[PDB]
Parts: sequence; C-alpha cells; structure tokens
Amino acid sequence: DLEELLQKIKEIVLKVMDIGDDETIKRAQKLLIKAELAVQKKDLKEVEKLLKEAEKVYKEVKEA
Ligand SMILES: N[C@]12C[C@H]3C[C@H](C[C@H](C3)C1)C2
Ligand SMILES: N[C@]12C[C@H]3C[C@H](C[C@H](C3)C1)C2
Repeated sequence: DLEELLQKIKEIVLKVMDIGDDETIKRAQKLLIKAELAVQKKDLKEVEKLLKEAEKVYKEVKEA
C-alpha cells in the first residue's frame, strides 16, 4: 500500500503541474520528494499524511 499511495500522490502532483502556479508546483514537488523518502523509510503514516496534504493543495487550486 506504500507504493499505491505514492502513485496517487504522483497523479495529484501531475494535476497540480497542469493547472497550478509555479509556487504551488514547487510545493507539490517537495511533497512528492518527501513522499518518496517516506516510502523508502516505510513510514506509512507519513505517506498517508502527504496524500491528504496533496489532495488539499490540489482541491484549493481547483476550486480557486
Ligand atoms: N519555475 C520553475 C519551473 C519548473 C517547475 C518549478 C521548479 C523549477 C522547474 C522552476 C518552477
Ligand atoms: N523525481 C522528480 C520528478 C519531477 C522532476 C524532478 C523533481 C521532482 C518532479 C521529483 C525529479
């Protein structure tokens, strides 16, 4: 499930790169790198948190 959550994070980062401004893109790219590190550490709770964070960042762009 670590890897699958990382996939969902990557999918959202792609959507942010498609519609977000460059500051939001940098925020999402840092989130992705953090998520890769958390996967490597097998820190499932952190990967779950970063997915919620990505969902929120994206929702806010999409709804602005
Ligand atoms: N302006 C930027 C373009 C691209 C995405 C992001 C980080 C780097 C590379 C600089 C913003
Ligand atoms: N692995 C990366 C994919 C993409 C380009 C670069 C910076 C970010 C976004 C993480 C390497």
